[PDB]
Amino acid sequence: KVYNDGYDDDNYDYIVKNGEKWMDRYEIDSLIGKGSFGQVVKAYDRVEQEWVAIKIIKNKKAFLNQAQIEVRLLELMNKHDTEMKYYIVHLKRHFMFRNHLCLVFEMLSYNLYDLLRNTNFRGVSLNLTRKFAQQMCTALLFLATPELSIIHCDLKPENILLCNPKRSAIKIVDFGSSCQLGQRIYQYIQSRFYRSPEVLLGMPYDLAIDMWSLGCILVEMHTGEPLFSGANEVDQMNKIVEVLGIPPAHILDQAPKARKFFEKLPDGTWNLKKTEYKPPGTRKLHNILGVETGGPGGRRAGESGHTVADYLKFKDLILRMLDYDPKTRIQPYYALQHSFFKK
Ligand SMILES: C#Cc1cc(/C=C2\SC(=S)NC2=O)ccc1OC
Repeated sequence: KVYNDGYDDDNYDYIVKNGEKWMDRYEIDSLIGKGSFGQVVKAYDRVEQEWVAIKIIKNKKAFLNQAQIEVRLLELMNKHDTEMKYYIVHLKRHFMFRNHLCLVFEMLSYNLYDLLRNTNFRGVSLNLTRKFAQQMCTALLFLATPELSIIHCDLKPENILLCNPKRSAIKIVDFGSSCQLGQRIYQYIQSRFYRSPEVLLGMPYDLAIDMWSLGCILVEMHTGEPLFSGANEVDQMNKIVEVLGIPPAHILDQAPKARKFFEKLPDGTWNLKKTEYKPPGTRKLHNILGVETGGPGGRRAGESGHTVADYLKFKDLILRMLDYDPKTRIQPYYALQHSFFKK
């Protein structure tokens, strides 16, 4: 059995060969990414005389249609004049090659997960996470443009990449799972660790879910570990409840999946269901961040920009991004006016 005249494997993925030359232009070096969508290769563009990342979408109608949505979103974002658009991965061009849709992006550096791994999961300076926080807040403000109204829908350290390994400039990549504001067509969305309470409770979701994701990411970038590392959605909700407490009754009364996690007592109030965790809201973020104990594991004791005053500004902003209420959860514009960013 051969697939696509021997160009494709059995999983519809194009068989990447180091040194192969496409259309007398792109020279493939190596595979730099993989997923259900297909693969990503480092290639040299002979025309522009620069390195590019080519996202080879696997030869399947389902995966091609998903990529077409991604291309439309990227091209729509590219059209906007604002210089906030330079916090989003730039799609240079897209073409069909041997029955594969190929998205040519600008070549970037390491993602923030590789960064966390370089630290052995002890996290980066509060000064660096502030630089990341402000760029991310600007990127989410850009996606918040009414004409775009884009929900990234899969924000995580892996999907945030450095432009340059010796600069702190970041770009959000992978809009392959993205939607624009609209009917709640999907419900199992976002990576588990960065999944908003809305999605967990199966309630309608807006652009605020990306802000929840950001809150979870920035704490992780400082401490080194995911704030909420759930083995399942029930474990996920319980780990959120440990830090933030029981979500307000007004939210859970409207929540279709409320009773997956909580039981409604005869007095109208909500408790957890038992099956292991701290009492609700007793794993204070004050302690996780180490506000008064020299930061995470006391590893930032005596470091410049790691004062109690600096940590309190950070904690205030993170608690505003992790507001259970998506309608009062802090929006990108207001997050950018926060004292955490005031020099
Ligand atoms: C490694 C890498 C890598 C990935 C991208 C972009 C992607 S990957 C994806 S899936 N969706 C995108 O938009 C862009 C540049 C890169 O070079 C480090």
